[PDB]
Amino acid sequence: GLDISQATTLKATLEDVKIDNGTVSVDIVLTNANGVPVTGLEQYAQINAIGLGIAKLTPESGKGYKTPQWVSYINSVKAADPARSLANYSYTDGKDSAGNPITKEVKFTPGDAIQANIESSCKTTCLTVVDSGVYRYTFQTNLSTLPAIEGLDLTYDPTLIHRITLELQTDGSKDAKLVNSHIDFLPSDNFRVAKETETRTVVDLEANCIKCHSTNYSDTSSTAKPLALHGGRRIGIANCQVCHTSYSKDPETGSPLDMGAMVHAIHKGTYAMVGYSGTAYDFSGTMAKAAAESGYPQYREGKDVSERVTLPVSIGNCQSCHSTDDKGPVDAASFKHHKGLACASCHMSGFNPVDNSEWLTPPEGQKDRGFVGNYFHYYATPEIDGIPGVNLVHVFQNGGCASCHAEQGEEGSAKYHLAKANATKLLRTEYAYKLENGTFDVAKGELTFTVNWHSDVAPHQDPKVKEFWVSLTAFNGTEYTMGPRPSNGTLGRSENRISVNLAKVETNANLTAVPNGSKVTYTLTGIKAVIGTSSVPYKQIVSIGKGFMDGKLLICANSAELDPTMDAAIDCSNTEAPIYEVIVGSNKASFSADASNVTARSIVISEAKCANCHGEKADFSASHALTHAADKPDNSCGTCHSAVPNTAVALADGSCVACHNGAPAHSKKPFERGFDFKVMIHQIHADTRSVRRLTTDAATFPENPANCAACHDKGQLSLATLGNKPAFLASTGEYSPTVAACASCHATTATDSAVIGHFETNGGVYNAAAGTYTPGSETCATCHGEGKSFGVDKVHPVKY
Ligand code: HEC
Ligand code: HEC
Ligand code: HEC
Ligand code: HEC
Ligand code: HEC
Ligand code: HEC
Ligand code: HEC
Ligand code: HEC
Ligand code: HEC
Ligand code: HEC
Ligand code: HEC
Ligand SMILES: O=C(O)CN(CC(=O)O)CC(=O)O
Ligand SMILES: O=C(O)CN(CC(=O)O)CC(=O)O
Ligand SMILES: O=C(O)CN(CC(=O)O)CC(=O)O
Ligand SMILES: O=C(O)CN(CC(=O)O)CC(=O)O
Ligand SMILES: [Ca+2]
Ligand SMILES: [Fe+3]
Ligand SMILES: [Fe+3]
Ligand SMILES: [Fe+3]
Ligand SMILES: [Fe+3]
Ligand SMILES: [Mg+2]
Ligand SMILES: [Mg+2]
Ligand SMILES: [O]
Ligand SMILES: [O]
Repeated sequence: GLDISQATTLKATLEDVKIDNGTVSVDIVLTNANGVPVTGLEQYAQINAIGLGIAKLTPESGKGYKTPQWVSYINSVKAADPARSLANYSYTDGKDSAGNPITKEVKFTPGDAIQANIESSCKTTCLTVVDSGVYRYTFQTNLSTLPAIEGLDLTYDPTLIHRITLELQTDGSKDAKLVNSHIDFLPSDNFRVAKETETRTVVDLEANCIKCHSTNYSDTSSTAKPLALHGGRRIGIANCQVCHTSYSKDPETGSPLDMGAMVHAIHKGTYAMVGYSGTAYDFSGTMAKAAAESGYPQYREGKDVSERVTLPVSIGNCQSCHSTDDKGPVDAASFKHHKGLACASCHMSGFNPVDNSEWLTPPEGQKDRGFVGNYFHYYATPEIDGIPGVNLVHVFQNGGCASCHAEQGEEGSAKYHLAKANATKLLRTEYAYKLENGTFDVAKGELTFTVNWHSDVAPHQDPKVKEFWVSLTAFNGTEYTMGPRPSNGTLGRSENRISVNLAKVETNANLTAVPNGSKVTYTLTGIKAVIGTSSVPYKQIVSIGKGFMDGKLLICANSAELDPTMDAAIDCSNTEAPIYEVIVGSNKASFSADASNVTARSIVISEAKCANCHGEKADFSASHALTHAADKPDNSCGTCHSAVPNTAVALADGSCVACHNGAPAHSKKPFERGFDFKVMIHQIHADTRSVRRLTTDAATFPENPANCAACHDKGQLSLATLGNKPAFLASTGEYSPTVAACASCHATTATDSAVIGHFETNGGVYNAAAGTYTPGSETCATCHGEGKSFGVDKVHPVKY
């Protein structure tokens, strides 16, 4: 075999478990990546950790099925550190309806607490070499001799599935010589290995977490952000689960460490605890807020972390983390079954049994169901719930018990949790439509196009259709340009874009609709512009005469319809029922003088990649809430500013770039918060945007932003034609296209004149007077295109 001092990689497998009079040993088969046995561990002077944990999977019971939970045999009661036992605080946030400031309160329950843990300190003392690269670890901890801990049943039970975990790290290695392994087994059947269906998994790193998280553990770059915890040494889910048990808490706050409770609260932006070395980790951002507003001496800028997690899906999007397609963990359906801490971790944010001790007692003549039970059964309200508007007590009283208490194979609360997502899918499928190409008679000012609609009840005849926008945008074959803001026009107030609501034919004097069974042919008139040096409505649509048409249909759905065999679509004017909107996009059709295709804009990012984090078909109307958000997109300022809706759907086909391009109209922003699509999206996700319109909180991007493959596919960054695009004209000056693309991270201001000179040396312009750059001048591609001398794929920590 090979000496560990010379091994560049380690792998480790666990086997041959023995437990005898409470004495636990296990074999660690140590190899290199190539499978060569690695010798010399037991004497190696560069070992950072050898940590071995052991746990049993214990059953739970109550009404319905409850999933089994892990109990570590190794635990201890931690005292709180008094100086780091967090005080309660309050902070201002918004205003009530009368215009007075709302105060919010954050409350903690410091006090001693149990923490599960592993055996860490023994290391090589506990090892005996049994073979080449085979080391027997014999725990120092005896199962017969565990100190009693009040409330915990530590009794050894061979009939229960057990787990042992290993964390092994040498040479300070982030990856190559880091291992997390585990083995699950049934001691009472001769310590055989557990079947997938016998043990507890629930989530799987690959099926459930990597859609957002980097696992590039060896990432050496400055912006590295891999999902490795506790100094870098813990990376495997199975390892977390042995410490992060239902009964473990942080003594300094009272916060739960239970895996589900902690993970739900982190991604909801409510979790706060004090960790190693007394560092406070506040995932809400509110601690720093209160410090700045009121004073909060326990928050120490630069040491404690107080940042609001910005999750790119709703916290209600369970399928982001829990598999429903039977390609995840075999016990993925665990998320359908009630578990106090899990249910509480969203619905009871900020509540605890001290500050809300009333809930410890059920109402006169009701059964006591515990703190969380009583909340769900008795005390919850829409005003106080961790999910505003949710009415659990209404479900308890009116929805029957099976709404939350599920037998195996039933849906429980998933019936409610998945209802809008499921109906949304069905409705998109049922109302799917196609836009055929438009014929634009430009002298006549008239656009004709046919929609292939799902039925012979047309959009304007279907009261379940809220609106049906079709937007057309001029495209000159090179790149979209929004252009100056004109005076208002009948159809819109943009040079390059018109949005028309087809659901309102009868009241629109410019629109006529002619049904032919399921096909509806529309004719839009009044598309006329005097073409001059002046900005006028439809100026580009008229001078270019061709471009693309995109559909955004809004269907009203019934939030009270929970049964997927029923029709979830509902009359938009209905008053009984809470209604939500389902968005249905379309193909991107062309319009042109004869309705022939307009060659597609180049695709330079991947739709499926933005969906990894944002979910499929993410809507960004709410991103348009700052400025003139209530103006409709067929009406003056709303043409560009609307959030009701924003009229774009797809992310990677240029629909956003129709506006977000090199030529923002007016009230322009400077480069460091620029409007142009690549520049805006780079800056948001790299945290180089000087100001975000709708929040003071930087995005918490869960990948490395310098991992270009997070959004770009291999081949999309040749940069071959990029220099032929028009410059981005920001408030102060213009930036050539490759310069804008790169400087959106590398130079959002002229702070390093060397980097700015590099641009200018090689045909680029940076914050130059308008008109300076000539398309074709940038020579960037020759060195920075993928695969070149300094190719973007070579200089950046990419993971294709
Ligand atoms: C066209 C105007 C461009 C633009 C926009 C950029 N380059 Fe280059 N580049 C080259 C070399 C050898 C380096 C140094 C590499 C290293 O030190 O590891 C660079 C550097 C850059 C950067 C990074 C700057 C920073 O420190 O932030 C950026 C953003 C960049 N370049 C952009 C090589 C070349 C060329 C070789 C002939 C060509 C041509 C270009 N670069 C052109 C451009
Ligand atoms: C969600 C809105 C619920 C509804 C509807 C019902 N129950 Fe429930 N119950 C719920 C929670 C979140 C808890 C706490 C579980 C925990 O681990 O703390 C409970 C608790 C109970 C219990 C205790 C036993 C258990 O299964 O944990 C019982 C016996 C119980 N609830 C009964 C019950 C009945 C009879 C219901 C219909 C009348 C009912 N629950 C509805 C959540 C919800
Ligand atoms: C996008 C929808 C995500 C999915 C799916 C998962 N996580 Fe996540 N996580 C996400 C964000 C935006 C953040 C904050 C930014 C960051 O990466 O730090 C997090 C954070 C965490 C953390 C805290 C990391 C740290 O700051 O200490 C943990 C421990 C974590 N996420 C775990 C986790 C697990 C186990 C997931 C699969 C079940 C998972 N995340 C999915 C976004 C997203
Ligand atoms: C026991 C050896 C642990 C294993 C394995 C993992 N975690 Fe852990 N974690 C553990 C404890 C006892 C604590 C609280 C410490 C305290 O001072 O009270 C934590 C804390 C966290 C946190 C909060 C942030 C922090 O303190 O760094 C997170 C986000 C967390 N743990 C995540 C986590 C993950 C995802 C793990 C598997 C890869 C994991 N931990 C393993 C104990 C242990
Ligand atoms: C990633 C950020 C998550 C999203 C979004 C949701 N869940 Fe989750 N959940 C997540 C993890 C990592 C865990 C812990 C797994 C473990 O080892 O303990 C859970 C757990 C739950 C549970 C408990 C399951 C059990 O212990 O058997 C429940 C009941 C649960 N989750 C429900 C749930 C719902 C309904 C969600 C959408 C509204 C949801 N989770 C989102 C990670 C994440
Ligand atoms: C965050 C990850 C959640 C966890 C964990 C649990 N719930 Fe939940 N719940 C969540 C959201 C975002 C919503 C609203 C869903 C919607 O479409 O708007 C809900 C809703 C419910 C409901 C229905 C409430 C109502 O219609 O008024 C119930 C009955 C419910 N949740 C119960 C419940 C149970 C019992 C949980 C543990 C299994 C649980 N939730 C966890 C978010 C999250
Ligand atoms: C996970 C690694 C992501 C990938 C891949 C993509 N996005 Fe993203 N985005 C992510 C986070 C954590 C956030 C912060 C969310 C918040 O609520 O603040 C964002 C934000 C955006 C935004 C801004 C939304 C807003 O400020 O109104 C946009 C427009 C956006 N993301 C778009 C987008 C596109 C087009 C992507 C593929 C090219 C893409 N994102 C990928 C996380 C991640
Ligand atoms: C013109 C009809 C637009 C299209 C199509 C899209 N956006 Fe937009 N966006 C537009 C304007 C006029 C504004 C200014 C602010 C306002 O409230 O009107 C914006 C702004 C954004 C932002 C702001 C981000 C920030 O500055 O930090 C985001 C995140 C955003 N837009 C995203 C976005 C996406 C993802 C689009 C395609 C789905 C999209 N916009 C299209 C005008 C228009
Ligand atoms: C598209 C042709 C536009 C129409 C019509 C109107 N506005 Fe606009 N506005 C537009 C853009 C692209 C931007 C952002 C510029 C950038 O470089 O980021 C704006 C900005 C504003 C602002 C500043 C606040 C902001 O969100 O940046 C205001 C106050 C504003 N716009 C107002 C406004 C009014 C009153 C309009 C009708 C009279 C109007 N806009 C139309 C693009 C377009
Ligand atoms: C998602 C959060 C992204 C990350 C990570 C990176 N880029 Fe990107 N890029 C992103 C968007 C949404 C766009 C505009 C897409 C469109 O349809 O126009 C871009 C564009 C580019 C470009 C211009 C490519 C071209 O038009 O020929 C370049 C040169 C570019 N991006 C470079 C790049 C690099 C080197 C990255 C890793 C360090 C990288 N991007 C990350 C979104 C995202
Ligand atoms: C944010 C999404 C980025 C964009 C877009 C581009 N780059 Fe980048 N780059 C970024 C980071 C965070 C780093 C540091 C990575 C590290 O290893 O620590 C880099 C690095 C470079 C380098 C290496 C030389 C250096 O100056 O560090 C080069 C040569 C480089 N980047 C080039 C470059 C070009 C030409 C871009 C436009 C096509 C570009 N980058 C975009 C982040 C981001
Ligand atoms: O396909 C589904 O059933 C669910 N969708 C929505 C959609 O396709 O409209 C997201 C997804 O596939 O994860
Ligand atoms: O459903 C499809 O056929 C393809 N998808 C993504 C996917 O599910 O992988 C795009 C979408 O549904 O919008
Ligand atoms: O286009 C305009 O309306 C003129 N501008 C440019 C800009 O809005 O950034 C400033 C102005 O109103 O005089
Ligand atoms: O452009 C507008 O319509 C309003 N203005 C000033 C103005 O030019 O009158 C503020 C702004 O654009 O930020
Ligand atoms: Ca602590
Ligand atoms: Fe889908
Ligand atoms: Fe799909
Ligand atoms: Fe102006
Ligand atoms: Fe103005
Ligand atoms: Mg009409
Ligand atoms: Mg707006
Ligand atoms: O899908
Ligand atoms: O403006």
